[PDB]
Amino acid sequence: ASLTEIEHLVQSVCKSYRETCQLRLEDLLRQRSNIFSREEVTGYQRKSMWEMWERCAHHLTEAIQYVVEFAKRLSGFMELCQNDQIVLLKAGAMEVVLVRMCRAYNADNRTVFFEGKYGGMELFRALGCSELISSIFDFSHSLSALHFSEDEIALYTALVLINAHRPGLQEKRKVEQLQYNLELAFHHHLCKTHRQSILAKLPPKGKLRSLCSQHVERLQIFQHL
Ligand SMILES: O=S(=O)(c1ccccc1)N(CC(F)(F)F)c1ccc(C(O)(C(F)(F)F)C(F)(F)F)cc1
Repeated sequence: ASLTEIEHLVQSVCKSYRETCQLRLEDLLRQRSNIFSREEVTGYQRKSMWEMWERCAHHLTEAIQYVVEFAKRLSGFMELCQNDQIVLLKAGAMEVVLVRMCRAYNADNRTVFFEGKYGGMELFRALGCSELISSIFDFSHSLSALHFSEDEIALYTALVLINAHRPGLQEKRKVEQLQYNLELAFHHHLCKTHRQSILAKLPPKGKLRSLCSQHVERLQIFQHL
């Protein structure tokens, strides 16, 4: 009920990202020149699928390991029952990772940050599902064509978690309110930055779900972590 407490929420959510920026954007941009040479690439291609999926599920579990803190520094988040605190992240934290990967994306050369270097999707010929791989590349490519800002990722990823239509919740009405205040806080900073035009350039609500869902099956056929 105050412009201060609304901006305070905006300023808060952006602070949670700055620490849970798993990667340093400065390093990401400064290392965008250091690229897996075709010799160094060819090493990854030999590995059987059972290797990369582990390496992938390792970094992903490590990447999620920074989403878990981020979720907990949000206003009123611990004021939920553990039921309505586990139901959220299991469905939500996965989609947050796919977002933060846009930071690690260089749409100039269509490359992504993998184990200290940048590499294309031929770095993943071993897995055997390039269509899913490419769809992730073009998805992150659909957020480089928006030139996202740090506080735009922090404010959108935060509204990926805070969904009240997640089944299994119990304190539902208690989640809607916290989602209301994040919708308005999101639109507000968009207005006061003249970036509200992207509200339609967004990938839909259903694209994010059908992406990692279509993948996490395959990650679970192998590692299941
Ligand atoms: O950003 S990643 O480098 C990545 C590379 C290629 C395709 C997707 C994502 N990495 C996140 C981290 F920074 F931790 F490395 C990541 C790797 C792989 C995944 C996958 O879960 C998979 F398939 F390998 F298991 C997938 F992208 F497919 F979902 C997710 C995130």
